[PDB]
Amino acid sequence: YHVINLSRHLAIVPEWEDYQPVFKDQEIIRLDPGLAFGNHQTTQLAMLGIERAMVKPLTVADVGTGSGILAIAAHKLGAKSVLATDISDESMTAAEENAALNGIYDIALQKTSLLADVDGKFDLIVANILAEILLDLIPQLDSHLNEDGQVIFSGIDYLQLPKIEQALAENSFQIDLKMRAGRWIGLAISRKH
Amino acid sequence: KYYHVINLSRHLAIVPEWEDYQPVFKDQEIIRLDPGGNHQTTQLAMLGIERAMVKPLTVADVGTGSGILAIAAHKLGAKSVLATDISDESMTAAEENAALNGIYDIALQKTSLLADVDGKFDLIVANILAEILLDLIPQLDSHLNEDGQVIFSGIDYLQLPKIEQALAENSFQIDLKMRAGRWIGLAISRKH
Repeated sequence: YHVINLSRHLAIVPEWEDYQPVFKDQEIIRLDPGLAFGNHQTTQLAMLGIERAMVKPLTVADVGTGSGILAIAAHKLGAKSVLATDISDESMTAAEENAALNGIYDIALQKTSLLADVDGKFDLIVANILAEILLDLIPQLDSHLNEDGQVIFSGIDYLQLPKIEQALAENSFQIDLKMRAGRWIGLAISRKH
Repeated sequence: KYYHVINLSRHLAIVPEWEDYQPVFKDQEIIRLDPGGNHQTTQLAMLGIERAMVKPLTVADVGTGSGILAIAAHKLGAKSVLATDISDESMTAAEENAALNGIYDIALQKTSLLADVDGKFDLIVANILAEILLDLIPQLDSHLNEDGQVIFSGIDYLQLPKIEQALAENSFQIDLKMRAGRWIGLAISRKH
C-alpha cells in the first residue's frame, strides 16, 4: 500500500499514512484496508466522470458503494446530497467508517439491492459494479433520475459493452462519453436527446 | 460567432472575456478567452490533463491555437509551460489570452510541432488534426522525460487506427482512450 494518485484533485491514501500532497488543494481520501472493499482503473474512470459532471451541486446516488470511495469523493466535490447503497452489512460499515476517517458524517446509507425501495430521484446516479448487475440497474434508472439527470457507470469489461450499449438504447439513454483503460470501460450517460 | 460559458468540469470553466460569470462553486477556476478546435476536443484534452497533473509537470502544448490548453495546464499548477504554433495569429492570441488570465510566464515559440524545440517535458499536449499528429508522433521520444506522458485530442474516430499504428511503431502505449461523439482523446506513455 501507498498513495494512489487518481487526478490533480484526488488521491487515495491508506488510513495509517501521514501524507502531505505537493498540491495543497489535492483532496486526500483516507480508506481503511482492513475493512471490506477496489480496482484502481475502474475507480479512476468513475472519478473522471464525476469530475466532469459536477459543475454545480448535484444530488447523488452511489449504487453498490462498496468501500464508499465514490460517495465520499462526490461529497468532497460539492454534492448537494449523497445516498450510498449496497447489499452487505460490511459495505455499510466500510462506507460509514471510511466517511468518518475523512471527517464526513452526513452521507446517507441504505442497505438495499440496486435502487429497490429508494424513494427519491437524483441528478447523478453513479455505479462501479459488474456489467451483469448494471444490466439489472439500467431499467431502474428512469424512475430515479431527475430531468437533465446524468449517470456514470464503471466496472464494464470491454466484451460486455455491446450488451450495455443495447440496454441503454432500449431504455432511451445515450452515451456522452466513453472511456477505456486496459480492458475496463467507463461511461457518462444521459437521457436520449 | 456567438460565444457562451463552457462548463468543462468541477474545477474549470471557460468564459468569454466580456461575460460576467459567477460560478456556483467558489473555487471553480475561470479561464477568460478572447473570442473563445471545438468544445468536445478541448474537453477530452482537459480530462487528460486533469488525470495527468498529480504534481507540477513541465508542459509542452503543441499547436496551441488560442492557448487554452497551455493556460489550463498553468492554472492546474504546471511547473512550466511552453506553447508552440506555426501561426503568428496564434502566438498573439495565446499571449493575449494568457495576460487576460494574469499569466506572463508561458513560453511561446513559433515553430512547426517540436522542430527547433530544445529540451524535454513531463507532459506533451496536442489537440490538432490527426494528419499532423502523425508527424508529431516520431518527435515525441526526444522531447519526453522518463515517465513522461502525452495527451492527444482532435482525432476523428475513423483516423484512430493509423494513430494507434504509428504509436506502436514508436514504442508508445495508450493508457486511456476517451470518445465523445466522433472525437477521440488519448493518454499515452512509453511502452514498458
